[PDB]
Amino acid sequence: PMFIVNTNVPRASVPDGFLSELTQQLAQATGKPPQYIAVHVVPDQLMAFGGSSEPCALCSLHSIGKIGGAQNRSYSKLLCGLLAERLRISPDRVYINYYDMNAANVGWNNSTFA
Amino acid sequence: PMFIVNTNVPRASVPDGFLSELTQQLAQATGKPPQYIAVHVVPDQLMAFGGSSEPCALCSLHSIGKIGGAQNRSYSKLLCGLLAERLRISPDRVYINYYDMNAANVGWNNSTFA
Amino acid sequence: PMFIVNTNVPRASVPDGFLSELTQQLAQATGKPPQYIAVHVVPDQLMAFGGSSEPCALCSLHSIGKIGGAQNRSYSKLLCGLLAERLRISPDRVYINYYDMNAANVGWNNSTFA
Ligand SMILES: Oc1ccc(-c2cn3ccccc3n2)cc1O
Repeated sequence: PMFIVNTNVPRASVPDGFLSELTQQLAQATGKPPQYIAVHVVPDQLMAFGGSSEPCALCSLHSIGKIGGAQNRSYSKLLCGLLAERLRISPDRVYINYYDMNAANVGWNNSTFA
Repeated sequence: PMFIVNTNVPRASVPDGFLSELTQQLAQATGKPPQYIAVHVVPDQLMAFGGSSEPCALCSLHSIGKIGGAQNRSYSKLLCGLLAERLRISPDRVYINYYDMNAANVGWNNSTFA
Repeated sequence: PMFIVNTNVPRASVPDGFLSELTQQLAQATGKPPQYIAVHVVPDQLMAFGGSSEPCALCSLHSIGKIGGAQNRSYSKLLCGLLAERLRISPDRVYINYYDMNAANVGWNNSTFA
């Protein structure tokens, strides 16, 4: 799986250990090994959410399966929880787009997962 | 809805007021309240279009519904118009990818929009 | 087509001509004219792959058609080869998400391709 956070929070506000925490918790949440989890955090962005520029996050989570109604609500509770606790971003200023990828449309190691 | 613009245009060429203007213009174009509109602008990017490093933009619009043939032609006119006028980007050097998101696959405030 | 690479490799290790090589190679691989091909490289990112911060890349390729099982395998071989060769990223630390876009959902030059 792959998780990306884009935020206007400054780099210095991203605490040490954040990428590893995301890796571990997404491994636990998706049931997939931490070796297959990729994470990417992009601070200092020029962004607005609802017309204002208080801390906000625009995120995506791509996974081959493990995407669905109940699971996505659980992921959202998890990820908003981490973004509030670690980056001080209110959960109501976070969007997370979820993508159920087909294995044939994910490239890795010179091939795909098909 | 969520609008993201990635561009090689420099940061100082992004007019003050651009995020607010995109917000308001999108709220009106999509029929959704400005409070649900998120906008993100990423200047100074290493990018090319058609092999050329002349000014260009790669963008995305995600919305839960309000995405389709007619609407997307109208959004494309609106957004290219804005990019030409405010960032001096020629419409023919702009890609905008539209995504009609299912509400179950958009996380917000510890849950999803489902 | 549109190809984006996000990577933790520094700006300096991206070699001159990289964007142009990506454009020409994608022209051929996709059988699409190079004048329509957009490429974007984002270095110096804060990312991890399998919990490790060794060189990695998260990428996407979008296209109206020409996306499928065998084609995506051949794109991944090509693209992973380029990232290994030019940025010294191990193919097994690369993900490439492929998106087959509907012509109605791609905006260009004040309209769409529907
Ligand atoms: O004949 C074609 C010409 C251009 C694209 C194409 C589709 N795209 C979708 C997003 C970004 C770039 C992009 N290029 C697809 C085609 O089949």
